[PDB]
Amino acid sequence: MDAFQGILKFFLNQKTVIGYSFMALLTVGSERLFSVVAFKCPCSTENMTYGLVFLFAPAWVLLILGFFLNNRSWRLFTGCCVNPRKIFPRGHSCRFFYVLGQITLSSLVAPVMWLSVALLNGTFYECAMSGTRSSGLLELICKGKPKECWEELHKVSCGKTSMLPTVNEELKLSLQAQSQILGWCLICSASFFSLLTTCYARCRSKVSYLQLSFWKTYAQKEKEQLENTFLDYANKLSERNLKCFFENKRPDPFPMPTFAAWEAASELHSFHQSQQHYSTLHRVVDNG
Amino acid sequence: MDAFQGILKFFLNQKTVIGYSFMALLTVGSERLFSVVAFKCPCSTENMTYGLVFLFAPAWVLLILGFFLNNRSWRLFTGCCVNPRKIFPRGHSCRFFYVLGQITLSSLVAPVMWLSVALLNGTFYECAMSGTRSSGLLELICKGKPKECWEELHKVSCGKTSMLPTVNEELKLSLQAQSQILGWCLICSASFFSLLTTCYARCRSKVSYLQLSFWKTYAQKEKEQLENTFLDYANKLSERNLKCFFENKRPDPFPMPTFAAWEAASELHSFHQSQQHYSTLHRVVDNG
Amino acid sequence: MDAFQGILKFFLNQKTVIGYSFMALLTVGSERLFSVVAFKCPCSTENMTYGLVFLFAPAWVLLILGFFLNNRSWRLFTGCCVNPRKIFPRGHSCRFFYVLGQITLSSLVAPVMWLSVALLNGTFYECAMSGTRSSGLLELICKGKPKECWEELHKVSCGKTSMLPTVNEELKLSLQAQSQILGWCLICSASFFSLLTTCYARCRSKVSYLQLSFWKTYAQKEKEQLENTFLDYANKLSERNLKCFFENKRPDPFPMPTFAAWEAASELHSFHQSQQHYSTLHRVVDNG
Amino acid sequence: MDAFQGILKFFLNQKTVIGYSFMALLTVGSERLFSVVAFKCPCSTENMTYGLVFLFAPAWVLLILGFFLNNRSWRLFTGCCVNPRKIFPRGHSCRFFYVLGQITLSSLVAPVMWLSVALLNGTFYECAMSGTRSSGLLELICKGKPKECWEELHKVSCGKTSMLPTVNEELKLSLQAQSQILGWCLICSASFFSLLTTCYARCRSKVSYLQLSFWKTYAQKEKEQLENTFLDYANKLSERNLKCFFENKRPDPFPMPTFAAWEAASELHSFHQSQQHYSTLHRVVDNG
Repeated sequence: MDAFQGILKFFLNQKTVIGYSFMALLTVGSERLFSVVAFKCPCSTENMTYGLVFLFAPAWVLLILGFFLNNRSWRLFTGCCVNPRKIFPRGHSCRFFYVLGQITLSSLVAPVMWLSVALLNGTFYECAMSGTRSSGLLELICKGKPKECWEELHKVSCGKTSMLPTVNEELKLSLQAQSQILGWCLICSASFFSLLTTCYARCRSKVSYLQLSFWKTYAQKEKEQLENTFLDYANKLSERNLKCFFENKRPDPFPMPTFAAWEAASELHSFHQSQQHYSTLHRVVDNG
Repeated sequence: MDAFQGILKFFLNQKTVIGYSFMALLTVGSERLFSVVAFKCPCSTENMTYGLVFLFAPAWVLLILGFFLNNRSWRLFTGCCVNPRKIFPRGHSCRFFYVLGQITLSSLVAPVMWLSVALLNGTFYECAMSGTRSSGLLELICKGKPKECWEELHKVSCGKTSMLPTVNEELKLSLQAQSQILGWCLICSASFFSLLTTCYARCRSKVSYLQLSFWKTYAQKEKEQLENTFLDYANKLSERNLKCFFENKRPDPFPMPTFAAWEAASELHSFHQSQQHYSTLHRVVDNG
Repeated sequence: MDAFQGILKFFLNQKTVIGYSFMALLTVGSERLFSVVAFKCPCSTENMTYGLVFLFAPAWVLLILGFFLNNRSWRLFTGCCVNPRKIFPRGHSCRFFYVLGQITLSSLVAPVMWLSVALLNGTFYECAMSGTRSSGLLELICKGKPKECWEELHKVSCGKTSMLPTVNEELKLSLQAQSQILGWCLICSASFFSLLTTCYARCRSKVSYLQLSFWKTYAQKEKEQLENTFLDYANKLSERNLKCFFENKRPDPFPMPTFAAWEAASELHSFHQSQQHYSTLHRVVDNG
Repeated sequence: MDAFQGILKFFLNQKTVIGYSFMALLTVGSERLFSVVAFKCPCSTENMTYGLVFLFAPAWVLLILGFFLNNRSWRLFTGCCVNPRKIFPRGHSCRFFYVLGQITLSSLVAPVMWLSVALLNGTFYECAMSGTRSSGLLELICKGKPKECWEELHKVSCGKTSMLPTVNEELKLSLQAQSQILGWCLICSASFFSLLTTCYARCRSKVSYLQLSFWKTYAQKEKEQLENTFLDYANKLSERNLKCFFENKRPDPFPMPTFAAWEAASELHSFHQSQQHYSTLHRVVDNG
């Protein structure tokens, strides 16, 4: 009765680590569906373009999908060209780049998680590195191999190469291991950069830990109370407009906030410790 | 009791991304039914027409089906020839093309999702590119092949070609990889164009984010309250007409809105920030 | 309790697209039962008649079945020869052809859906095109074939033809692909004609979108209220007639509408915007 | 609770098309039991009689079974020889043939549905057409066959014929396809005749669509109210007769309708628009 409610406190408080763990399980299961069912490397001069598109084109699609599902990217830009100075204010002219950096860094998580699982399953790199045709990086792969390594390297994936197939089986192990080292150098350097920018944003905060915990509680249910006020004032307005249409009556006046009050409550909020307001709707009510 | 109600808030708020994800799962499962069960490429001079019809004719059918299921295409055109100046108003003469651009762009989503899954499963392009018979684009496919590649290329799908079947197996890999590169160039450029026009429509909006959130709440249940008023005034009218038919009585008068009020409430709505009305039914009640 | 009621709103509002999707699933499953279990092509001079009857005779039966199940075809014709001028009125003498065009076009949907699934499964066309015996259209099928293609083409379905069975297997692929191109040319041109006549009927309507939505709500439950009035006046009439038969009594009079009022309420309804009546029963009550 | 009641309206309104679809499913499943388990063609001079009895004798039995289960054939004939002029009235002397045509045409549906499924499964026609022994119709089957087709055709079903069994396998395909063409010519011409006589009976009706819908509602529950009056007056009569037998009492009189009133209420009903009566029991109560 209340024991199951006691463990739903544990699955709602740690909700930012279940969401990032369900994103990793979807990225792993989607890469194994592309490499098994759809990917089959040719053995042509189009090896470089074919393997480098299966690596970077699903990363470009996941980046654009992060801009659609980000709710604070639409709060920033909706109605921008009416007056752009409400997004570029006079006191804090560089807060627009701080907010825009947060949308960009938050939507760069699922692209990086794609590039790491695709490099730890080294089939896309093996196809792309075969057709390299470069002066450097070709002596490193073919070091103690016969002389037909510099011409027929791009056929090592499909088989069907006349250079003694115990040599072909160890050229597919030297390329499958170069990709898995790059897959760990990307996980290790993106985890360190992610902690270094989160720790810098908290160390440079204007409030301490206890006031920031109240600020997050207020902003969470200013959103819930705003959905119930919109849903209450729109039932009273639609009931008024329908009775005066069918009965041909003149309506009683309906008081709504003006246009200057709607646009002032939609600005960008920056904290000031002299007068502590926790939203921009809190600020226009207290100041008038 | 209320825990399952708490997660139906999560499956009703994100309803525009479950609908677009269920459309992609139906398009993938329908392309695998056509390519496995029905598609079998001939090896004739009709290769070009056969493969290019299985690509573009299910895209033409899905485009017409998007015009039928679009509710705002019927609100725009019903009763057009009575007076066309209610669709071409005097102040905003170019809003008719802005609305018509929204029906066209919204119904172009399922055609593009068909053309991408059909190109990532490269059977329709392999049949169509075989019978090309062009001066260009035929030297690119047959580069280091024997001289019977320029005459018997259209038989490479069915087998039964006398050009050493290790050469036929790598002409089917060079065409199956050219189609999968075009399948990713279409997903990447349609995702970028879809974000560029949505961001331009929000940046050029007349209202800010908070007033647009109230406008969407009002328009959603002006539709629910209109279905309950129509259902209430049609029960009272059918009860009146049936008692005066069987009993041979003369009826009491039933007040309804006139024809000039029905047609004025069906016009096209454009926001004005001087007098803020949230529908065209709100405007004819307040103005008279 | 009310959550399942909330999704039955979604399965009752979109009821005209579940009915047309269940008709397509029955037509596909019925064509696979005829082509697998019953159809087996002979190899005689009766190839043309045998395959062209399995194509067009189930389309003729589905057209006649659409006239039986159309409720508005019986409302138009019942009691026609009593006075034909109630179906050919004086003001609108061409509305009879507009209504008769709607019964004909609505019952032509299941014949066209039969002819498309039968042509996309190319067994009926392969049997019928084999026995063509025409000067044209026989050189197009036999282009680079031996000279026994002009005489023994009608045996290519059954096998047992002495023209090198790798040639017989590619004459069955050139005919199975000509039928699937015609199956897509019929789906594409019937979808475009279906949208062009629906859009012309809405653009030429006498009322706008909002008045047409009330008109459909009234006509739906004038039918429900008429079934409850007939069921109420027939219980009171059968109770009266049975008590005066067994007890040998004389009955009290039972007031019913006259014959001139029954026939005037059964005419064909055309909207007029000067006096807006939503049925022909609404018109004879208000006018007398 | 009421949702399942809402769909039983759909399975009771369309009750005349579920009954005709369950008759077709029983006729198909009964023909496959006769042709698989019981039918085995001899190869004698009795081929013509054996196959033509399995075709027409189950059609004769299904026709007689339609006269037993027709309730309006017993209402017409019961008590005929008491006075035949109540079935041959003076004003409408040709209504007796119109009613008798309705019993005959309604009971001719299951015979025609037997003859069509038996001809679409061409085993009964193949046995019967083999032993034809006619001057015509024997040159059409044996056109380009050896000379032992005119003498040993009746053995082609059982096998065991010395005319090169690739010729016997294509004489069994030319007869199995002649029967399936006749099976579609019977379905197509009986569907067209069934619509042509129903449309002529409705176009020549005395009442319009709305008065005919009330007439069908009254006749349906004059039958239900008559079963409850018979069941109520027979409980009161059997209680009276049993108390006066065991107690040796004299009974109180029980008023019943006379013999002239029982026979007048059992006549044949024809509508008159001058005095509109909806049954013959309605007419003898109002007229006396």
